[PDB]
Amino acid sequence: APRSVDWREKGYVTPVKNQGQCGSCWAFSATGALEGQMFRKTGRLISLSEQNLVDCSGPQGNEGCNGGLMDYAFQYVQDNGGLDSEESYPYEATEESCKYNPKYSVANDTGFVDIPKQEKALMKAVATVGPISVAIDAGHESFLFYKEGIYFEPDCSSEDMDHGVLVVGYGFESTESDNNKYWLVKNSWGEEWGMGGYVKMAKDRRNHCGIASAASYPTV
Amino acid sequence: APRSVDWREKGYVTPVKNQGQCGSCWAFSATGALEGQMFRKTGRLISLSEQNLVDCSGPQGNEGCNGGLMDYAFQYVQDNGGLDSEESYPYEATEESCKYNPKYSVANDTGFVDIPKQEKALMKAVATVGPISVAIDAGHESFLFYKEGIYFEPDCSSEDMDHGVLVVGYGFESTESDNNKYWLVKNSWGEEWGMGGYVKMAKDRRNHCGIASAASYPTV
Ligand SMILES: [Zn+2]
Ligand SMILES: [Zn+2]
Repeated sequence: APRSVDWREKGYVTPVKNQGQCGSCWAFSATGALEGQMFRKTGRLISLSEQNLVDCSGPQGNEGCNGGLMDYAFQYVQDNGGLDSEESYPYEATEESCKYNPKYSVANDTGFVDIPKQEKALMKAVATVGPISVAIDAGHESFLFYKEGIYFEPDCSSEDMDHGVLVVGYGFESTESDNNKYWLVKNSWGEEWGMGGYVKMAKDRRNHCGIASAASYPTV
Repeated sequence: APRSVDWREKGYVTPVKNQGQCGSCWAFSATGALEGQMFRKTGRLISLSEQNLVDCSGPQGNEGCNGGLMDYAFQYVQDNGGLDSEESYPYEATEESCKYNPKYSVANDTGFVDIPKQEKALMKAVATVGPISVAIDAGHESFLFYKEGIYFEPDCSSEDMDHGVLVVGYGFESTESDNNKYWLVKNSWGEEWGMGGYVKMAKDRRNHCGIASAASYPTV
């Protein structure tokens, strides 16, 4: 793969969103990956509905504001024959009755691919596919108050990662000699969190925060 | 006990602080309780050093930015014969070598009292003692993005509560007919979090978030 990738430069990535008081990060992660693949397919960047996922993907295994998996959301889009735009089906940060309307569907997928649990494999996927849905351990104040630089947390778990996010690239920091590699990660905690809503996560440091352990992307 | 208590009105409580990128909430919880008891004793409200706790209370069982217990901090203050002011020993949000200086000690304790694991018992303690150190489950985005009203999270755990905070009172909301009781809780996530750095937590709803399960106060 190349030494540094950033899909935001290529137009694959919508501005940062905010999940608010709802455990819906899986939905934001899934729409981010699907936004990337739809852009690759059509050349149109269109913001997708997390609320559509929160409301409607119960049958595939998701639980609205009480958690879910990106794969289950990709499975729902396949089963459902579509997904509504953010504009047509806006974000409410609470689970409600399904209101999917096929007239406003702007996205499709035919399934998903799970990536092998290795940072080498994640890197090849990020390089060649686009933004990748991943789950991380986000449960430390070091992450809550992250501002800049490469995030490294010596208590980070690589098991049962709670928080769905989006890898949009990777790179390295020139000015630091050791441990200088990072994943470029889009969060769903608003623009005011972290670096404009982004975090540089430690890369190739024993799968820090479990970042490569639950990585996947939708097929469109 | 009375129907509503708020120790902030009585002068027991310093302004809200920010723990930053460090798992030191136990230290903020402990200084808050000790600030309350010292004020009761002397009539002087003095901000106490969390950094002093982070740096120096290893021998009593604490682990700096990787966690700790309020009881271990109360034990350290007893063993150490004092605790420095915030001003003399400022907050750095990282563990460093102990720099305690007895010339700047402004607080003392002779131990601590653990409260029985019941909200009835917590209420009697808050009513008659002052601000009470407690641990809660803070590990949901519903808490991260809490803004106002009574916080209630149907997935909240009452086991292994991670996050040390300070109960400064309790009350009830008039305009709501059911589930209207709350604990008034000081956090250490800055003034910009929650309601000026405070949260109203559901009270008498089956020990929501484990709030009564690890409650204590220092004896001064
Ligand atoms: Zn999350
Ligand atoms: Zn905490």
